[PDB]
Amino acid sequence: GKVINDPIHGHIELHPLLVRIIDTPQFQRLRYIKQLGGGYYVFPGASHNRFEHSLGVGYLAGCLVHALGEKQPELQISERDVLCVQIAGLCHDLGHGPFSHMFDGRFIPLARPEVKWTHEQGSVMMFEHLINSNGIKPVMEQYGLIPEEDICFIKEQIVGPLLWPYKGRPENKSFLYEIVSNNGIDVDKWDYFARDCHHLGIQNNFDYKRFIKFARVCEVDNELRICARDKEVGNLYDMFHTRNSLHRRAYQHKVGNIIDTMITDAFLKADDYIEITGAGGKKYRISTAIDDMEAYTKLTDNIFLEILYSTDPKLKDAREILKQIEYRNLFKYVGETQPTGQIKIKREDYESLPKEVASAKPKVLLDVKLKAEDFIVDVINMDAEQLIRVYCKKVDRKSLYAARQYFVQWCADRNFTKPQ
Amino acid sequence: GKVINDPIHGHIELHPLLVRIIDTPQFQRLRYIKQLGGGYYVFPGASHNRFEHSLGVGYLAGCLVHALGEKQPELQISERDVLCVQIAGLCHDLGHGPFSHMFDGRFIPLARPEVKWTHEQGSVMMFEHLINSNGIKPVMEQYGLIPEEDICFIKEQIVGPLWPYKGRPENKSFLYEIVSNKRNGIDVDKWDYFARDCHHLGIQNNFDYKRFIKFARVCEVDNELRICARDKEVGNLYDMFHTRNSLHRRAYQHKVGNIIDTMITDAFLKADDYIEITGAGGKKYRISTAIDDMEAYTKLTDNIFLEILYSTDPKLKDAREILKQIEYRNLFKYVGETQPTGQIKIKREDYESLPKEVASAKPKVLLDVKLKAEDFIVDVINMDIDHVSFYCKTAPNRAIPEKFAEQLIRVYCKKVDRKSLYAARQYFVQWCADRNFTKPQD
Ligand SMILES: [Zn+2]
Ligand SMILES: [Zn+2]
Repeated sequence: GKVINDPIHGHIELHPLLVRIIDTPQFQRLRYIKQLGGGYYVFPGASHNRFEHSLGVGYLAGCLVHALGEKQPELQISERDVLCVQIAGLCHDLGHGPFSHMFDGRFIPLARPEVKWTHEQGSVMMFEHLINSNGIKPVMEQYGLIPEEDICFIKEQIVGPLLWPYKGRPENKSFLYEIVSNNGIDVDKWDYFARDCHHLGIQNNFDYKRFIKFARVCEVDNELRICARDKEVGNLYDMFHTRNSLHRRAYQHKVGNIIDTMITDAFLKADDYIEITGAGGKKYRISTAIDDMEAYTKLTDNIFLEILYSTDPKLKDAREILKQIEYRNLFKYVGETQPTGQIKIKREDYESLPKEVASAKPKVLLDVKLKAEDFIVDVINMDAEQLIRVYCKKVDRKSLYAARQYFVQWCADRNFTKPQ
Repeated sequence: GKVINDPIHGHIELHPLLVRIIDTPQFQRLRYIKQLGGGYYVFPGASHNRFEHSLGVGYLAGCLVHALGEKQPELQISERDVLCVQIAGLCHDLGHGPFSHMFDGRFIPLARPEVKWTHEQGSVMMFEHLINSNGIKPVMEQYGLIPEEDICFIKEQIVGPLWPYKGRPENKSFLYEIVSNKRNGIDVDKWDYFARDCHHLGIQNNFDYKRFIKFARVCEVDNELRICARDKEVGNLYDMFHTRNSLHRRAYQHKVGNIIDTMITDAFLKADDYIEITGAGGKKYRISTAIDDMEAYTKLTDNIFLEILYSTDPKLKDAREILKQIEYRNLFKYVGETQPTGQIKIKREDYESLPKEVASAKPKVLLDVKLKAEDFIVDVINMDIDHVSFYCKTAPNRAIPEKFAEQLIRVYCKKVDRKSLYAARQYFVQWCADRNFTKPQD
């Protein structure tokens, strides 16, 4: 049993079972993955990592579930349920890789387009690896938990299911599944909204303690849901204003997103040569460490500096891109487009995108002809739901003018909105 | 030109010459050195690094020197002066090593007791290395700086020295109290890290630095021009000293935080024969010798912690297992604290000898368990209105708590079983008596 002091939430009280889960290599790993990935290179206040965010989610999940239980004792929320919701909140982000959403949002689709990987699935596998490598099951049993049922409950809270599709808890407790990851209103967003604003200097006027006070479980369409009070909607709209401010000012920051693609580019040029030893001694690459949780345990933002400090000549190309970040010679912005309709470019097809741009035939024939390797195509998703930006690695005014020509034509070819 | 958004100071406008100093590998290296060292392992909000703090000192040094310049043209503060004071503020911490004060405060004294190293000497050497590796001298001249004098002025502002300085004459005495004031203890460096640390630690800081800068003036105090605060800022100054006191007592001197610093140092010492950092000309350096070559030093950051932790080399297993104790939270055990009240203080050159002294103390009641030097950690904790001069608004040209102990000594034990901890306490009590240090409290 411990208290951890956090600048966002103050004193965070942790049950002994939560402390045993936290003080493992699988959890402490999150200290080395920056929350905003490459955003730190734009926002110096944004040095925070997934670890303290995870503590905050575990704390918030516990407060909300405990407050529901005290106000409504008929829900039959047990102290076993509370701990399991806290574990899910603590562990929901175990699966993130180097630079957070850059890794599963961009790097893995570009290195292995045929593989389906999410950080959430990663959190389930890391959670299983954490449980199994630290003898956590006996400590769960020691504190009232029933491992087989509750471990499944925790995983379903993180990833969802595989008519009532959940096995960890029955349908009369369906509201427990809305706490950690939802409506789009869960305690995970509460923590990172507040924490990101604190680190970015952005005012945040959503008050989570007030939403907890007035949370109750009601029935809607013969289903139990967490609902807020009547006139408490204003606090709600303040949360959505903070969501949009954060998305507009930080998450979609043009230079932030460029730098992430540069880091990804360096990881790709390094993926053949970095070795990470996993289970039994087997060796893995950055792109295959997701296949072995012992190797994944050792895959963090440190990969950036392993490349940057390396001397192997084979890592020269990767190294040179990171060096371009330090000297601030970044890829150059070409323009932005959106797919019309409800069409979404799928992660599977990211790698094909630069080729399509280089295959466009700009009407006027430009002096400079560019190759698919000179183009970056950055697909920015939100949950306008998809934006597409193109950057060019060639800096000369000549290549940049040509790069815009390929980009403009490519949008027409796919009938995307025309660049402005 | 460029602008950087910072949560403490808001928009930080950066002159193009500062931008060119910042966008170098020597400066960006500060992104990989945590401000509080091992404190992050006790305070999850304290993920911040020396990079963002150095931007803030650069910013604050500029605001103060510009404010004095605009309100007191008689001081002849040039736009060249402002830039030099900004550069010094930006570059004053370039010399920190992995985990900041742990590195020069503890690791180098224990690894090379014969060397005299400070991060401030490091900052000068790294600043020089930054200048010459990135062609900064021409960019200086392009903006009106005279490199030979101005580089000297910048270095003296960082490291220190009748008038002993050569970068500026004595009539600009006051420029040397902006970035680093050892005499007074009130500089813009502390203003940033007070505000920044409180922000990441959730400690309220009532010191309002902008208001203090607004009312700062240069006045002659005993034949020297010195920066002075308006007399009505005494309440704001109280708030600064209360913040200083809170930070030292709750954070800088935290018991678990300091134990973790010694564990990391212990791991570096166990790894030091086996890590190699490639310096200039391809020559190989170690964690402890990377200070002798700024090319190797550029690549020595907190990364070394994970290099050790993720290693598979059987030669790094001992170092690696210490770092794993941190992750499992099986830390060294606190034994007690003492102070050398009324005695000569312990010096860096003697840190290495302390564990053998403790283990050699002869507790008069013989005990079962015998402990050796290697089971003991001896952690020496140094802390450093005395000379703060005021002025009144009517005569604007004529000048007008609970002191923390100078040196604290804590002892930790690596044996965790409880008979050994009892024995460690007996050795420690006897050692304090042997050295006429204060008797430890229960
Ligand atoms: Zn999260
Ligand atoms: Zn500093």
